[PDB]
Amino acid sequence: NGIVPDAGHQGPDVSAVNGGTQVINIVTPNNEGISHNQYQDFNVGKPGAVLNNALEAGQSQLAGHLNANSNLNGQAASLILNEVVSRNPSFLLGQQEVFGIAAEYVLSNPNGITCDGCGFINTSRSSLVVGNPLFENGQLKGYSTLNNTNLLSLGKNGLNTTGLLDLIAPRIDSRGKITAAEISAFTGQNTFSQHFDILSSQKPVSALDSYFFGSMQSGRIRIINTAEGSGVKLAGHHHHH
Amino acid sequence: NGIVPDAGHQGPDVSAVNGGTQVINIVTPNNEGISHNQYQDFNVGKPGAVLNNALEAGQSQLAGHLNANSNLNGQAASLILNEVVSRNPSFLLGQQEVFGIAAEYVLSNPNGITCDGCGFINTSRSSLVVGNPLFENGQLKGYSTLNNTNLLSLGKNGLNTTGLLDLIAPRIDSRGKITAAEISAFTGQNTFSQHFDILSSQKPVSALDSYFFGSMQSGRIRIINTAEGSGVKLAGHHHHH
Repeated sequence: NGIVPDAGHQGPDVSAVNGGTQVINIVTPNNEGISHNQYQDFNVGKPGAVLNNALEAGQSQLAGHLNANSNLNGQAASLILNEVVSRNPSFLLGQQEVFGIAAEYVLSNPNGITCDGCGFINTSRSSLVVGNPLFENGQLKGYSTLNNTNLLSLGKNGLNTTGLLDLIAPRIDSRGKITAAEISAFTGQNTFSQHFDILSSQKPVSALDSYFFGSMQSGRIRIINTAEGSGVKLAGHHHHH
Repeated sequence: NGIVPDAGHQGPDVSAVNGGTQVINIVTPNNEGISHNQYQDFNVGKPGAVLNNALEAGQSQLAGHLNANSNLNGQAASLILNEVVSRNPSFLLGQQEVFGIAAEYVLSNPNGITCDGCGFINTSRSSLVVGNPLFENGQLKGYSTLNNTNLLSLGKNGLNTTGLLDLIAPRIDSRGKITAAEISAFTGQNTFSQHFDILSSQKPVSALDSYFFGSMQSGRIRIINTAEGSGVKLAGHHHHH
């Protein structure tokens, strides 16, 4: 049970199929088109996980044949926002697939996210946010990495997608191959709009250097570290003191 | 004599001061505001080099007190374009300073450029182009890295500027600290506008991977490798076969 939904009204239904692949019947999208799913734990194992955004039965790459998601009510999600609300970090050790209608994907976990052999299938854009979503008056206003020093770690088995990729965290430590249509890595302690415009930045109490080793295969790479006194280190497979 | 001007009408006057610092009295700017300087050799040693864009005498950081550049005729250059027209590559082992009116700076050398401890003082933007400028009807139309596999190398002593920085080459191999207001690295075999818009791209005969080791300290980093079958490698201090 790597994925454990919150017991409240934004907790989706989660089950597993043979091999261990988890299937998430995401919650009904709201008027903004956002399926806002809340979790006590969000972790993906080697067998992967499927987010069911399908209006009709069909074939999932990771799970096989699947039924439509009856939570949808005729309208698929535009954005699938997965928010870890507890203090548990997330480990993504396999692929995640949006089954059905392609959508944007966000995973927010201010406690940390580790990817190692992860990836995103049938997503137009996938964003990993070591931070929290910001809501005001019931609407998604953006995201915050303020007052946070936790890591977005990417391990030696890398991260693959053919959609856009955002890596949003106080700091990043990447050691593998990242493939995406475009890679945007925005680091430091920031507030963001829902589009990942940087709206404000804090000076951190201590340095927030990000480290990249491995490779990047993409059409465009953009890296912005807003933290004063910090930078982007391109090191080898180890970074010793 | 690291810097040797072309004998023709776009060859500037070059001399040296005590310590070996070279001083270039750049050619009169044309109607586009471009001082287009052509060289048989362009190399900067540890003592550095000064591009004289001054309308009045004053104090250069690298060379001391200097006279105004009498080639200017009351109008300073907006862009100082330094074009190596021979087959000799360029080695930049010290700082380059635009003395006088701040300007944009370009060095084009399709044979290769190596920076090691180089930097750019009093430049709003500095661009290192392992390629050629393109002229049509007497005007600067842009730049080309087509049909070229030469390197832009940045050594362990790095490259520093407080202005914008463009690194434009078939491939880049960087091993030091790059500091700039923004870093834009556009690699592959491309044509560019005068603003470094990518206008076209070729598929190279063989892979053109770029390698970065060291660090980047900047407000924004953008990397675009247009070469199919190639990528951006973040390796350690060596990249062994």
